[PDB]
Amino acid sequence: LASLEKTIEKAFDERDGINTATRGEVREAVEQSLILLDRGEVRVAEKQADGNWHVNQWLKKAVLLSFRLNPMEVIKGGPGQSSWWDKVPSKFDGWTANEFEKAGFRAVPNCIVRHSAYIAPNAILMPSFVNLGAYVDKGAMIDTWATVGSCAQIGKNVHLSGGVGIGGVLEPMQAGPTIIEDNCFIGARSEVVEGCIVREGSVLGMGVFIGKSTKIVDRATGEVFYGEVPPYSVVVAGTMPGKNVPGENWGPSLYCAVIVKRADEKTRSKTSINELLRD
Amino acid sequence: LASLEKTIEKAFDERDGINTATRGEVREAVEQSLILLDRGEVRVAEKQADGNWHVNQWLKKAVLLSFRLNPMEVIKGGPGQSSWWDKVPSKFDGWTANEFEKAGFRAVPNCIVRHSAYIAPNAILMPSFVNLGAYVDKGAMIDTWATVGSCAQIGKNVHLSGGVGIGGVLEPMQAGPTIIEDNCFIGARSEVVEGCIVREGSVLGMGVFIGKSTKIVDRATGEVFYGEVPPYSVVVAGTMPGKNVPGENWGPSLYCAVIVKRADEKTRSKTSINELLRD
Amino acid sequence: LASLEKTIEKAFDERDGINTATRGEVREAVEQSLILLDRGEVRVAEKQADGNWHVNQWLKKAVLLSFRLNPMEVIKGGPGQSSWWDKVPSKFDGWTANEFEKAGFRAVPNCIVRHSAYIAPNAILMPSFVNLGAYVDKGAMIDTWATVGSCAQIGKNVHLSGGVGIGGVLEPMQAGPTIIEDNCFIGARSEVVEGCIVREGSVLGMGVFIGKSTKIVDRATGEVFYGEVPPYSVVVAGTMPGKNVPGENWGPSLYCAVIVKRADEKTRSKTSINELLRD
Repeated sequence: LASLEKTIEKAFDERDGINTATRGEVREAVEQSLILLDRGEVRVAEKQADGNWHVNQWLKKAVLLSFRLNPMEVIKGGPGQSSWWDKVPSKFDGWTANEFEKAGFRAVPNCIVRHSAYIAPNAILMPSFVNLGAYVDKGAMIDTWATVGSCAQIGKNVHLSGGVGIGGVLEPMQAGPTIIEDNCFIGARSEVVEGCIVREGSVLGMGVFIGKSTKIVDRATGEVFYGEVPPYSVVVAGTMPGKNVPGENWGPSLYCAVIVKRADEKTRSKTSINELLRD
Repeated sequence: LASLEKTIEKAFDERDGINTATRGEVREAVEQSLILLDRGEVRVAEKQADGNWHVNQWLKKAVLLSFRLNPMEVIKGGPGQSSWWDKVPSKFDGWTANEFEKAGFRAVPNCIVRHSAYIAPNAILMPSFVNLGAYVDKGAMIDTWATVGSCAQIGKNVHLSGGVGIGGVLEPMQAGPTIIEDNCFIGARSEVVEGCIVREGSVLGMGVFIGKSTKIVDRATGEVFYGEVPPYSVVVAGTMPGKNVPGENWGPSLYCAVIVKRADEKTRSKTSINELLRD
Repeated sequence: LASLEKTIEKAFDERDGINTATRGEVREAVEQSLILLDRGEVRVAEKQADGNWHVNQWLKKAVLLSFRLNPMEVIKGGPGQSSWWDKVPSKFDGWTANEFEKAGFRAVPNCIVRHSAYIAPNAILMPSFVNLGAYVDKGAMIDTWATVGSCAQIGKNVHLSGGVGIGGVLEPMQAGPTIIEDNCFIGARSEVVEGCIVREGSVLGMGVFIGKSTKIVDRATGEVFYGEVPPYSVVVAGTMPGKNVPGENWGPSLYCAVIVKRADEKTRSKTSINELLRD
């Protein structure tokens, strides 16, 4: 909403005089904004026709203001009646059956979700962590000890396997968040970080580690590129040869991600994940 | 027990009329069955003389019925008196010192174990997750942020190192669970999934990722195979060369597991893990 | 303090008659010692001029005595009012705002820290695990599902990325703990274990797995070594070629860590992590 956006933009440029004691329109707009984020009714980044993802910067600014509005406090519920110390509440703070019923996702103990992360109906949260401003769309599977970092956009039917980490991107304002598009399968122990994008229907194997510094290599040609996995890619862990050692015909090889197949919606629908990864 | 098995088989074929309101013999048999699973008095898969693992399908059917019998509910105990939302209780629900004394394992906060997973005496659960129907045998070490997936069979004295994930296998009925046999050491960040089997006394290094699609390669010959690590194997992360790039003598290499040594009970008893992995 | 050290040394050699019922000077000295560890006023290992790390063995002995002094007990606070079963209390046991205020670190639910681990001001604990006797120095970032193992020494401004595990070293007495020196960046999914040392200002990429058995390889020469990353190293995941298969010119390659750059304080200050890892 246009009024909220206006209040947040002005407030953020005046943020040095926003603090735990602030009330009025600024506290209300920031509060409302994070509520809208929590319900997925607005999102940090959205895909345009043009097929690219655009940042809604005012939403990152709302999140940043909430740090100023909200105090560090003792947060009960640790082992032996002990406590934590932080300034971000659980998404599930005060939730009863009414709220869980309405949201329609599964939240397995002891998963952690911070307020302002949207979890869509039919998502399954195994013990895992979903950070501020994230958007986890319908039917997503967030497996054990996975992580959905700040502002991260996780598509419909995405499977984040055990120990998969999707890196957070809050600051800078302009910086696009990490994006896993609709219907990707991401194998166990993989990491995608730093505003990298995995396009729709891709299949990553285990131990695929993509950040802004990772060579993503075309199997056919050796073409090296960064930051983006094309649609319907099959990507596995591998290496590229390095310089040979003085006077010898061999050297160490270095990690890269390897695109082993550039497939198809049709093919993805006709071919199992394991078939894709095997032959 | 034979009566329980009979009640469960009939109930499972009639499962569409089993729900949270079901009581009588069906609720009792399912309940008893999961209790027997929780105590390790029965198990999802067992090793036969013949040396292979056989699925007790009725036990998978009991677990699947329990989803129908048990409601989604608000589960207290999250941060700031917040709650979770799921239909599987903690193994430790209502446990006092009597139950922990009898079971004889160590449960470090904030590990999570779902009811129907057997944890044997002298096991150590660091913060970790053990899923339904798992069987964790005597003296097993389940290190921090490890995962023991549904129905997984973990042998005596097995060491699952930090961040090691053992994949769950519930459906299909016939599908064998992931099996780590007696006295295996599994190095940090490794994953074994999808009904793959690591045979007795094997030593896996760090980042060894075995699923049904992973090439497990014999170091001596290049022989490629799938799904099973032989007894007393020493297995490390590696690669195999791919196709060379157009007109060149080189190409990218792809991840595989590499069997670097096919050893011995004697040798495993005489040789340290690090010695095995080093030379 | 010299008196404490004396009481602990004598007690440890008499440890077979120390138990949950022990009181007097032995209970008090062990208690005080772990309190000093918890506050970082003493540490398990310290860097000498001479530039090497020396073990304070009496502190490892205090920790080991505390196992004898402290009983297994039911520890409340699990899901659905369920409990854990262990003999080590949370660092945060009984902590109010006074204690968190004084310590000055951030403790995000649901991180776990055992009593006797020092967390310095301005550290940030995401959901993670810090074990006994660890020393986490000022401004350290402990990301989600990271692990700081027993006695581990983590330097000032160190960034342990998602899923990074730093291995614990309690016994043997003489064994030096795992050490990450000041200003290291450790990329996601990496593991450093077993008393290995990463020297000051080093940058490890994702999936760098260093233990006592891991070949750490010099990119320029192929020089293979173990246990120590030199200062201002840039280290990435890679491989070294193995024996070729019978009669062929090729074979499988095996995992190693690769030092790709031996840099500089100046260079580290002038060059971003991603620049260092990229070119």
